[PDB]
Amino acid sequence: PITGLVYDQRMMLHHNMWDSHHPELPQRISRIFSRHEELRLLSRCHRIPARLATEEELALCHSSKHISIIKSSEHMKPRDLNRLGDEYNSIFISNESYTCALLAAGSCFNSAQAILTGQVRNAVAIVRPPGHHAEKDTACGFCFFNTAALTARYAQSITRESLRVLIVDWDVHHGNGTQHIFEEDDSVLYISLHRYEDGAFFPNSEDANYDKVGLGKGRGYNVNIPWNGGKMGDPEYMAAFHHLVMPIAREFAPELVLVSAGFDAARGDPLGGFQVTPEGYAHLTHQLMSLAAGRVLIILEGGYNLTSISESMSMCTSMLLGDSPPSLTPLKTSATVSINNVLRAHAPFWSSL
Ligand SMILES: O=C(NO)c1ccc(Cn2ccc3ccc(C(=O)NO)cc32)cc1
Ligand SMILES: [K+]
Ligand SMILES: [K+]
Ligand SMILES: [Zn+2]
Repeated sequence: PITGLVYDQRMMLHHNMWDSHHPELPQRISRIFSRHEELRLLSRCHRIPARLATEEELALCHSSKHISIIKSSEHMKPRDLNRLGDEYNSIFISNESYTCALLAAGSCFNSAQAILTGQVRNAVAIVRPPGHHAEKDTACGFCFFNTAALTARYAQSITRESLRVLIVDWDVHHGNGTQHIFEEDDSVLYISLHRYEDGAFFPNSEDANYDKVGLGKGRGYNVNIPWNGGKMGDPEYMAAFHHLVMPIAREFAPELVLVSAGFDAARGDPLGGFQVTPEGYAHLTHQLMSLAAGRVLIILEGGYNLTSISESMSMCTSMLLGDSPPSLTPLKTSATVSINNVLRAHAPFWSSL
């Protein structure tokens, strides 16, 4: 029962040349890593080396044109970096962004390999920039390549094509890119919880609604749990896991679990407006560990309150390491509406609901 950890300070180099206080801060990963050290979690883990993803690996999910353009930013002048970033929705680019994105994805590849070859049982990836908004052909929402999506396809490439991967995305935002890459796929189950507000919360698309259940062979294998009209917290996320995430996950029977673990639904995050506690995140993690013979990889996505993300992700690693889940209640009626809309939408596909 070994827990793996990947972290590389070089991922700090990606930065916003025109706003040094932009919330997607280099110090997000350094503060998380320092907290793991202070709580003596880092020393209990097997340290997994970071590496660069290759261009061929990026092609598992991304087009050659998208790869080529982000790769070209390594040599761009500031004016061109500013212009290129402005072509995307909510993106800033520095000369180091491309290599930092490659390191984020390659770090998760080595961790997935460590889990699947049996070097470790589960692992945590402290990485940036994030991934789950990136699409096959575009960058978006602070994301250049879809790290989680690439890790599922990489895991299949070193095992078998039909390896069953569950991606649970508990970042407060919908992972539009992850949904789209796998929308027609029945080997990768995508389950996202996210603030939605009738499509008015970023990324501002009705793609995130409960009635997007997948396409073709992928019908049933895309589960959107959208939140409306309420500051949601531990009881809503616990209830969503009880009624939706875990029954569906168990019937899918994943062989590997990836968590797109944004912590911008955490109490104290200005971008999320929610109040999931560190104890709540620990309970979510502990529930996922009952799947896939414990093969769970926790991947940092969003999360912008430096203290909140450090405490929340540390609680997740503590659960992975086997520590007892900490001690933690009527739901907002809006959350009941949301959960029951997902249940009605997915009853045709999941007999255990
Ligand atoms: O993925 C993320 N975090 O993990 C993420 C990605 C992109 C953005 C874009 N963005 C940046 C400032 C800002 C303000 C308001 C809205 C808004 O309200 N739109 O409706 C959006 C905004 C935010 C968060
Ligand atoms: K999400
Ligand atoms: K899918
Ligand atoms: Zn987010």
